[PDB]
Amino acid sequence: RHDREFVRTFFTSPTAVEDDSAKMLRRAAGLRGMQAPDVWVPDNEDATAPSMRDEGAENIVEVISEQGAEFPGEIHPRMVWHRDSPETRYQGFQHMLDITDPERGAVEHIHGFVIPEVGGIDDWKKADEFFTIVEHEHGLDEGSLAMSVIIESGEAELAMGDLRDEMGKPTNNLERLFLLVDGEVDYTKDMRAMTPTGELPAWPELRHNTSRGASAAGCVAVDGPYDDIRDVEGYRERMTDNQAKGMLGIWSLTPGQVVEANTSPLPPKTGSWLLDLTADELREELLGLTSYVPSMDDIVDSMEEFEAAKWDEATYQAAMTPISLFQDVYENRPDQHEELEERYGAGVVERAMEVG
Amino acid sequence: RHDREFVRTFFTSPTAVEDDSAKMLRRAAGLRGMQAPDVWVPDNEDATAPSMRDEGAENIVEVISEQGAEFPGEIHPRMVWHRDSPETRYQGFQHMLDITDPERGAVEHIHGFVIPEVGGIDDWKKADEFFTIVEHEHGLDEGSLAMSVIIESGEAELAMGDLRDEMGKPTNNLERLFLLVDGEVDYTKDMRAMTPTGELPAWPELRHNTSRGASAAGCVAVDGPYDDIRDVEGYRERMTDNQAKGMLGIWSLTPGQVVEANTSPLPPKTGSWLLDLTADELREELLGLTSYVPSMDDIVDSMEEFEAAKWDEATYQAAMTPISLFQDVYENRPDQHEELEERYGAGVVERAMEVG
Amino acid sequence: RHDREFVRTFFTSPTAVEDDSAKMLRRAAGLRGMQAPDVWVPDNEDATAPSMRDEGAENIVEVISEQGAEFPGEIHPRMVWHRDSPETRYQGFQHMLDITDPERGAVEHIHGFVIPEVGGIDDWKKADEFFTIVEHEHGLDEGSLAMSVIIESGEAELAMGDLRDEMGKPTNNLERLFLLVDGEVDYTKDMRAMTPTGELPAWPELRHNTSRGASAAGCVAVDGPYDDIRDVEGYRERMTDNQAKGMLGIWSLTPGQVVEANTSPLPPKTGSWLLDLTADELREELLGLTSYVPSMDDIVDSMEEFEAAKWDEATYQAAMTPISLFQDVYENRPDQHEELEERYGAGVVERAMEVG
Amino acid sequence: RHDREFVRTFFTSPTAVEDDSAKMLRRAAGLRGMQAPDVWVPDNEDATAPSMRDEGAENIVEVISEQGAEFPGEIHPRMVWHRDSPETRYQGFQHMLDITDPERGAVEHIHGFVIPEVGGIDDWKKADEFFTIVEHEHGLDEGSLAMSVIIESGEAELAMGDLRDEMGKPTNNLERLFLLVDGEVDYTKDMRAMTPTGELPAWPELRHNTSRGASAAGCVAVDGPYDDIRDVEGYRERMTDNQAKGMLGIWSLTPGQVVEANTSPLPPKTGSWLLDLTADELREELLGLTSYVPSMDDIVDSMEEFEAAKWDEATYQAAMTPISLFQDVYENRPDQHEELEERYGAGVVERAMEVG
Amino acid sequence: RHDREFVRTFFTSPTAVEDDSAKMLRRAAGLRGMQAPDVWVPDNEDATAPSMRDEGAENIVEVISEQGAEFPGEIHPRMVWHRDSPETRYQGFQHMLDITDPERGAVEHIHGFVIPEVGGIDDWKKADEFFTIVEHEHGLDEGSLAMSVIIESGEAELAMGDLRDEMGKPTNNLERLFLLVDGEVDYTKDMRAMTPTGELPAWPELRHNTSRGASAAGCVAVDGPYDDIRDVEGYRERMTDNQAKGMLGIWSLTPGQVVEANTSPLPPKTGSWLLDLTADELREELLGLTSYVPSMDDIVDSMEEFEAAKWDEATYQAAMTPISLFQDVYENRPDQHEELEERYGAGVVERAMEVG
Ligand SMILES: [Cl-]
Ligand SMILES: [Cl-]
Ligand SMILES: [Cl-]
Ligand SMILES: [Cl-]
Ligand SMILES: [Cl-]
Ligand SMILES: [Cl-]
Ligand SMILES: [Cl-]
Ligand SMILES: [Cl-]
Ligand SMILES: [Cl-]
Ligand SMILES: [Cl-]
Ligand SMILES: [Cl-]
Ligand SMILES: [Cl-]
Ligand SMILES: [Cl-]
Ligand SMILES: [Cl-]
Ligand SMILES: [Cl-]
Ligand SMILES: [Cl-]
Ligand SMILES: [K+]
Ligand SMILES: [K+]
Ligand SMILES: [K+]
Ligand SMILES: [K+]
Ligand SMILES: [K+]
Ligand SMILES: [K+]
Ligand SMILES: [K+]
Ligand SMILES: [K+]
Ligand SMILES: [K+]
Ligand SMILES: [K+]
Ligand SMILES: [K+]
Ligand SMILES: [K+]
Ligand SMILES: [K+]
Ligand SMILES: [K+]
Ligand SMILES: [K+]
Ligand code: NA
Ligand code: NA
Ligand code: NA
Ligand code: NA
Ligand code: NA
Ligand SMILES: [Pb+2]
Ligand SMILES: [Pb+2]
Ligand SMILES: [Pb+2]
Ligand SMILES: [Pb+2]
Ligand SMILES: [Pb+2]
Ligand SMILES: [Pb+2]
Ligand SMILES: [Pb+2]
Ligand SMILES: [Pb+2]
Ligand SMILES: [Pb+2]
Ligand SMILES: [Pb+2]
Ligand SMILES: [Pb+2]
Ligand SMILES: [Pb+2]
Ligand SMILES: [Pb+2]
Ligand SMILES: [Pb+2]
Ligand SMILES: [Pb+2]
Ligand SMILES: [Pb+2]
Ligand SMILES: [Pb+2]
Ligand SMILES: [Pb+2]
Ligand SMILES: [Pb+2]
Ligand SMILES: [Pb+2]
Repeated sequence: RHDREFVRTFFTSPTAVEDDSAKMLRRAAGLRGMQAPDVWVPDNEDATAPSMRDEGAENIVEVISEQGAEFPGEIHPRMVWHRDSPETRYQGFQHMLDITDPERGAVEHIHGFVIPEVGGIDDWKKADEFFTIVEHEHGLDEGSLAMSVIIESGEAELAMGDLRDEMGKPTNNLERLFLLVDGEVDYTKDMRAMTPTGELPAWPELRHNTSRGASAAGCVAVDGPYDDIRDVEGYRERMTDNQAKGMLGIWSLTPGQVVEANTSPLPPKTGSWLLDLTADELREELLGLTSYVPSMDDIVDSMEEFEAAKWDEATYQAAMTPISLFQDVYENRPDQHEELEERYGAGVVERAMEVG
Repeated sequence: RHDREFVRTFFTSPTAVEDDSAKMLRRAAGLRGMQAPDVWVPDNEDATAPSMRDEGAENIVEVISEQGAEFPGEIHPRMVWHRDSPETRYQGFQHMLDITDPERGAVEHIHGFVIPEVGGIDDWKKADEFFTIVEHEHGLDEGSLAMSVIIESGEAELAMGDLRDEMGKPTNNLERLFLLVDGEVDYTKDMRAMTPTGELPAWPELRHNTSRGASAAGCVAVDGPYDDIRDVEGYRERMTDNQAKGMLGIWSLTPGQVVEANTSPLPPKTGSWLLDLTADELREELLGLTSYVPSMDDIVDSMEEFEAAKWDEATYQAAMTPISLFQDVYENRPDQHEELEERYGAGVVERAMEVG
Repeated sequence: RHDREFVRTFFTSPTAVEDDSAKMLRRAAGLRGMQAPDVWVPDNEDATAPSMRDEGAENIVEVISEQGAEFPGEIHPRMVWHRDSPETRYQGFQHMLDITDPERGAVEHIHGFVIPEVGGIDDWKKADEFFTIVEHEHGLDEGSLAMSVIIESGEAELAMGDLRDEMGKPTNNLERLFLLVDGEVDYTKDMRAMTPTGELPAWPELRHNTSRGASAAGCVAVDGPYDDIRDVEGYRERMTDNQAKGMLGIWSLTPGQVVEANTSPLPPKTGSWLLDLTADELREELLGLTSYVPSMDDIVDSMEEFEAAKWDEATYQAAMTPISLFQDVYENRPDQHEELEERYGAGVVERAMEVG
Repeated sequence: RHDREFVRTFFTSPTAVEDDSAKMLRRAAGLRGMQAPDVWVPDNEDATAPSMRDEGAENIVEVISEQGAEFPGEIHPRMVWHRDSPETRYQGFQHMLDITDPERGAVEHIHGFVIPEVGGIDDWKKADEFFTIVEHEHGLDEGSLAMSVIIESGEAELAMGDLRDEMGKPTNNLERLFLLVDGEVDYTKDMRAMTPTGELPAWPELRHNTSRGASAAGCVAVDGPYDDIRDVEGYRERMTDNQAKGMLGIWSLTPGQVVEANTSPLPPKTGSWLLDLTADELREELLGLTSYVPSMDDIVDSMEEFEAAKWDEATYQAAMTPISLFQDVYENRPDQHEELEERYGAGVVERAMEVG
Repeated sequence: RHDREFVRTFFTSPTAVEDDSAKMLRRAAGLRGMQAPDVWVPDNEDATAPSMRDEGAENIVEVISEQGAEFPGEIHPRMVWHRDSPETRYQGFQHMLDITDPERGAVEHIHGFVIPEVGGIDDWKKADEFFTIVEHEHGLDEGSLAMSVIIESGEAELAMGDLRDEMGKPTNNLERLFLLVDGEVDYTKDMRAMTPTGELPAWPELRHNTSRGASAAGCVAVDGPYDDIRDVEGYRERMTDNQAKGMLGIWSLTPGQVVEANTSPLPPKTGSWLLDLTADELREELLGLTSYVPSMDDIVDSMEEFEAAKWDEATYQAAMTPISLFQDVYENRPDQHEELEERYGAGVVERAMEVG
């Protein structure tokens, strides 16, 4: 259905940083060769602060208009969307309409849009309908804008199961679907999962399911952000694990990740047989080798700080899980207040209840 | 939809032990603090012998009437049910009707009921309809009794996929759904699985799927019984694995498990950094460290014993898998009788065929 | 629904080898005891060269007519089929019709047929309808031919979810379904997966899902080919892993595998407790212990060879994945041609583009 | 699926009249020959006053036990049921359970039960489940009690469309379905229809749809009560119209209707060619020829009377339609009170508002 | 989807009359102008005796090869098919395959095929799959053969409701659907309807429903055979009634009907205002004005005759309805044998029971 049968790299850039707010886009747009992504995603949702998103959409039109023709990969900006926020949906749609105004010269270099936070199949149809309306409002060919989604809810994971048959209904244009991209960060929160370090679970079933959804429906599966940018070995191992599920693309957050991800699924240059101090302040190998499990006090410290500063929003949300749980317990189990105060001291308890 | 946004512990108690048959309930009802469950489940199904289940339902009304007001958690007794037994369904429904007679004073302290052995979504609706009828027979608010299910069949696992949309149909009241609880013990038998030791498979996909079903439908996911009560470390590791799937509650079988499970998902009191004889008859550390793989002779010994005594019923059923398989082979492969007798000796063979 | 409640072994034989083309069948038909499969599958699809498949179907009728009565297991030949090839479907159906001509004496010893490469549930119905027509064309009892399928697509994996309810519709006879068999080889290609060595991924979710589909629908789950015939230990470990998912049967490719698979799910003869040079050119233990990761040059060498000879077809297809990917990249990323030539040298590049 | 391929007559009898309350049943049970129905329906729902329905169910067991063996047609008593009343459902189920106690000797002469007021297909399943439970509670063969439904809601009319496929699901026993019977009286009220005289609309589409539902699903279609017992010509014309839709059975309310309905679909005794005072107080031919359109005053008179006496309940409900409408208008259109009082006088208005 | 946006006339011809069996086809093929149909249907099903249908399919290839190029309308032969006969389905498919052999020169003048007696939507898919296989077996363009169906069952009428969404599924090619044609003759029997004269009911709902199905799915609605060929006025009135439902085409059985039907939906040549012996043996105006209602004796006479001669088969089937009903009554109501013998005399009764 789409020109790229495989996509190796899916690279996001912030659209407006709060200087030239568009600086990140103009540089990403100059990337070439192995450093340039099969798919580049100017990112008007999680990569860009919310107060900056209207300037972000302006910057997307400015840059793609100016540099879009020369970009060697395909361009699919990510808009705002949420299955549970009609205001967010309408926002994304308004931005899409602006960005594709043919008089501004960007649309002709835009292959499609990425829609995050989608829900059940009826939510996907609402995004599709916006695509169709944008196309008709600006005289584009029907179906010419590809839609890609980020799978970051239980709901969306289940929705991939019924796609082949829903896609063929005549009341939608969902043949425009292109990529199915996992969003482990938000999926973790939607699932209310938690780990001692805050590292993301690996969610091998999700990735299996997205790979399968993609092959059943004629889409392309892509894995989510691997945000420990220094862990080049870990990134490679994830990509290899993914390739064994038939998920041959991955999200990249830097141009070095892009190079690594562009190279990983290609056959090696030479064969190999497998069988059954030292520097100085380069002992930051130990930062690589360590991880920290925070206490209640730490998490509450951190949150209090982040709330006053209002750790990015996703870190804050991840912490909110165990804290929301602590607070549900405290509200509903008066019989446990004594063991809890004794467990954490009352300083912390009452502070944990103020957080959120 | 329900008051408890999180549930950490789901603790079952037998309802009639064959002295005061209700003794286990009266003590469980006195538990407080960290030893008391978020959800307490007086258990009229697998925890209670079948000849005792009618006295069990009487005991549930006596105890909850007498001690129910003071119980710090929520009370959700488990009734009998089976997707393939209309008599069992009707039994559970009769017990539910008795237990909730408002003149007996228990119902006002009962938040809902737990229904085991459910099947496809149409079986869930049959349980729901019984709830609705009980509510109307006794003037309770419609939807005031929460329903929780145990997922212990392939059928039920698949049914979670279609819940969001089935729940909204006007011919049911399935918005009453609260917990989705895995039942690994019976699920193992429904799946006809088997292990060399008889240890339960870990069934990570089931737990993933139940976690996902819960987040898609507004329910709460809970894992099943960890019956090796001495293996406190194993219990903790399972809980941690679960938390990484977004399954933050677990079944508890003793008040010590309850303490462990009540504490596990709470943040630690202090931080930690991670990196890449001796006693005497306390060498029962070796019982902890060992496991035994039985032979055909052992299993048939055991079964013959258990059948004469008629190892609990679930152990017997687990054994029945390889034995049923041995017997299917023997009935259908006369060409294999010689290698089989030679394999086990004829003593055993003919005994294996009498078992069942 | 079917006579065999359990099936341990599913053993395929080529139907026409290009001497007596039927030689493999006549020998397989003589197997007895532990060396003989619960289910024997004369294989007219992947085990038999395509130019030989019409003689294959003749050989199936000759041998089963001659030796079929004495065969101790059940006989279910595999026909050609493909969800995306109407010509292949019609071929399989024509062969089935010939094979079951009651005047040729084979049908009375044939329990059913195996259908590979099935897709969504509507494709399964197309196979079912062919069964029904064959039955009526030859006066067989309706439903007397069992249908077994090979699950080797994402589509088919998803289709198992809706089977219980689709099976009961009156417009089909899908109660004839017997085995659900995983086909990891082709499933790997349908999923576009790849591994460094070319070893098959383990696909634990697929096997979980097929086991679950089987228990939900009254079918029997069977795992796919373990083609490293020398790795007897690996075969045993896979069977044990499978048994823990409730997949108690497995495909066997030699009579020794048949013995191993016939023995594996039976209880051991004696108990066991578990706890927490040397020869000469027998150093082929090292062939067992090694594996090779090929380079681009190797893969392209190999393919060029195989294409000229036109490594079996499935190996060729597995290689086609990374090469198809390399070629999609080359066609769409002119900006990457320099780093690619430098990576592999231009000899290889232009050769990689000729392959396919 | 059922013994009677055609059913001509469906004759209801009250079960307890408030003397021998069972008198009507004992006589109906003696009917023979053309005066006896293909299907006799001891009627514990609309034919029997609600305060009498528990004695009604007792009378059904007494009479059928005593006279049931000799009855020449099939016996299918009608139980209470309502799609919107869980208490009514449970009542019907309790009565069914009592009536079929095999120790009372009625069940062996009962072919099935008639369930009125059914809704969407999920409500039909709730009735089916009660049947299945009754069968298992009393050791009857599964599926031996036929279920017949009365179609008297929009919901039920739509439900016939999806029956063939819902009937085959393994979670129900709806193959027990036998008759689909129109209930024009209640259907009229469910549809909120009204006529100037109070005569029932003819509802030709309903009858078409029920006929079609019956042929699509292997059931038998039957039309509803023709309560103008003296209008023998009208009854014949309705039966002829019905026969032209493939609805070959009809409800009968007297033994004379039974004779007429038993005779109508049989071929005439001789052929016929078609082409393009007088007595005295026998001028009650004029009662036959007239009908009366009541005024608001009449209807309110009547209702006030009926409410004080608390015209049967169905007449009262039919009147409630225009009156409910008048009252919705009065509550919501204060701007219309003057034209309304002038239209009816205020005597009536304020009385019309007290009615209901 | 298809070239003809409207179809006025759908004219059937027998394919082999038992002289030149193909005589009827060769003449129909010469029709031109107003006497020639928009759609001509060489009819290998009900118009042709069953013993003649294999020569019929040969004749279709001979004539269309010889005269097909010059035919001014579109050619869509009707094949045999039945929802409940796998042998009939396979027959139709075999004939379709022969007829479209491109080496015989007919296919290039064949626009599609007409499939009668279709059932639920899954039966329509079975016909579609045969089309797809025929296309691929002979190198035709996929979808180039239009499929038209005859709606002559309750099942098929209900199936039109779900067509838009089923048509878009990727496992079928049902976008090939062209005409939806009512078959009142067989639909009458499927519905088990009956009239005093044997005239067909008008079935206005069916026609409404088929018209609606056609507009919902992008198909064209056509009414069924009006077999009283002399009643030119009646034919016109039916066509006008149809046009008011949006069913603008009708079946034609003679070239005069073709002229009438070709002219009816065209605007009149001049305007008109509407407002609120005589010959000799031309008194066959009375045959036009009369109709005969047969007795039991007549019908049984007739059937006995027709059975010995074995009134066409459809007349015989129509009679079978009341007779099947009489026989169900006689088998099940021994209490009615006396009134029945008295009603018809025993001569007739026992004869009525031998018929069938
Ligand atoms: Cl919303
Ligand atoms: Cl959603
Ligand atoms: Cl993919
Ligand atoms: Cl059941
Ligand atoms: Cl079930
Ligand atoms: Cl949860
Ligand atoms: Cl295809
Ligand atoms: Cl498919
Ligand atoms: Cl899944
Ligand atoms: Cl299985
Ligand atoms: Cl209700
Ligand atoms: Cl309803
Ligand atoms: Cl009928
Ligand atoms: Cl059939
Ligand atoms: Cl059908
Ligand atoms: Cl039309
Ligand atoms: K579409
Ligand atoms: K569309
Ligand atoms: K994939
Ligand atoms: K609901
Ligand atoms: K409800
Ligand atoms: K969860
Ligand atoms: K079926
Ligand atoms: K069938
Ligand atoms: K299984
Ligand atoms: K059923
Ligand atoms: K059933
Ligand atoms: K209405
Ligand atoms: K009918
Ligand atoms: K299609
Ligand atoms: K298609
Ligand atoms: Na490019
Ligand atoms: Na509490
Ligand atoms: Na055997
Ligand atoms: Na009888
Ligand atoms: Na033409
Ligand atoms: Pb939501
Ligand atoms: Pb997001
Ligand atoms: Pb695929
Ligand atoms: Pb602090
Ligand atoms: Pb079951
Ligand atoms: Pb259980
Ligand atoms: Pb969610
Ligand atoms: Pb022993
Ligand atoms: Pb496909
Ligand atoms: Pb294959
Ligand atoms: Pb099961
Ligand atoms: Pb080379
Ligand atoms: Pb309602
Ligand atoms: Pb009613
Ligand atoms: Pb039918
Ligand atoms: Pb008055
Ligand atoms: Pb049928
Ligand atoms: Pb026909
Ligand atoms: Pb339309
Ligand atoms: Pb005669």
